[PDB]
Formats: sequence, C-alpha cells, structure tokens
Amino acid sequence: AQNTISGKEGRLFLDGEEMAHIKTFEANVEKNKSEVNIMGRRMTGHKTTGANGTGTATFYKVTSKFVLLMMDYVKKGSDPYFTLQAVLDDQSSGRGTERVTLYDVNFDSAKIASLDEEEVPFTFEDFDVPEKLSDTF
Amino acid sequence: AQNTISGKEGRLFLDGEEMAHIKTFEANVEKNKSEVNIMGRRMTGHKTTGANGTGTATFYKVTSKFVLLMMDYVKKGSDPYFTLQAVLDDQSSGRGTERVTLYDVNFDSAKIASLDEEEVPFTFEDFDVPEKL
Repeated sequence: AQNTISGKEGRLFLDGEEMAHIKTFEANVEKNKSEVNIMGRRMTGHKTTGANGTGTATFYKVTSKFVLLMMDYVKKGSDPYFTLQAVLDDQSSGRGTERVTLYDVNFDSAKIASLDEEEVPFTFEDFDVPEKLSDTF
Repeated sequence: AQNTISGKEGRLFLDGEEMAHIKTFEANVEKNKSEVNIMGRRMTGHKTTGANGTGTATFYKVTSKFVLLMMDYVKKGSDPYFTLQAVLDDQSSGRGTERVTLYDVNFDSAKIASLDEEEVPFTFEDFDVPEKL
C-alpha cells in the first residue's frame, strides 16, 4: 500500500557496466510474516539483509549493445542481477535527498530484449539509501 | 507481458448489489505451468475454469455505504468476492466490443476503506467475454 518506495532518474549497473539510464521507477518492500516494520528500519537502521521485494520501472533510453547483451543472456536462458542506483523521490523530505540502490533488481531478459509496454516488472532482493546528495547544493 | 486484458468503464456487483462504478481496470491472465494458451481459448472457446489471475484497477466514485460496508468486512477480517463486469477495450477490434466479467475479483478490504493511491490491486479467479454489445 503506502509501504512503497520510488525514485527519479537512475542507472543500473551490471557488475560495473552502466546499461540503461532508467527513469521513473517504483518498488515495494514486501511486508511478510514475522517482521514488524521492515522498511522503516533499513532507511534508518541496521536490519536483516531482507528488504526483498517487487516493483516496476520504466527505461529512458536503450543501448543496442544492452539489448543484444540481454539476448545473449536469454539465450543461455538466465536472468542476470543488475544493481539499480537512482535518486530518491520522497516528497515528504523527512531529511532531504539521498541515493537509493536496489540490490539484485532482476527483470526477465526477453522482456528487455523486447524494448526495441515500457513499465517493466522486476524484483530486487534488497534496497538501500546509503548517501545523501550534492552536499551543500 | 502482452498476455494482458483491460476494459473501460465497469461495475462490480457483490452478490447482486452494484457497489462501485469502477473506471479503467487492467488484468493479467496468469500463464502458469502445463497450459499452452490459457487466454486465447477462453475468449473464444471452452476451457478449464482457470483464467485465474492478478490485476489492477482504479475506482471512479465511492459510495459511503460501500466504504462502511467494506469496513464491516475487514472487521470480521475477511475479503469478499465481487464480480467485476465491464466493457472490453481491445483496440485491435478482432470483432467489435463485448462485455468482460471477472469472476471472483477480490481486493483487500482495508485497502478499499482507505479510499476516503487509486490503483487498487485485486485477484480475480476467472475472466470471461460472454456477450457483444
């Protein structure tokens, strides 16, 4: 419901290579079973490496390279783990503006090769808000 | 992916009572396991009572009655099964324009009481395109 999380303009890196300037994206930390407030205490706190969840996001541009890359992946019939590192867009501004990373976000290869709708599903295995941003500006 | 389904202006009935003029809605027949083309042959054909799936939809207006009704439901901690009967919006127009019903669509009570975002989730247990229009 409101246990959501989203951020403006971001980039996802496959083991180091930037591979898509992904725009608006919005995830959802899953609130499952015995765990009071998973999200609350991850943005601000030490907790289980949980923060696993589902989500959706739309890409801005698509590099041929990337597509072809993804193809070689779906060929081997596997889905890779990219790391999506964007800019948080919480308007509440409980603080200011920090970077959000989504460890192990993961889409269906094919679904990506098909990029050339735009809202693609994906499932990160952990989320994070490590640093603030453009200090003093 | 494209195994989607959606329809313009619709209405969901709880055992006979209309309870929300739900606008745009968009479901997703789940393609699971041993089952070639589930959807394809349900719109046009006899098949398993499957066509179970997940989806999303946004409501147009919300009757206080309904909200309060839903509240009495979440009270008893249960989620009721509504029948969403809308008008199909397939632009391809393989035929024309038919009604689409979503047997046993079901949202989270609370989620609905909270109506007074708008895209609410729900999980029908079967879909259908019975008549034209």
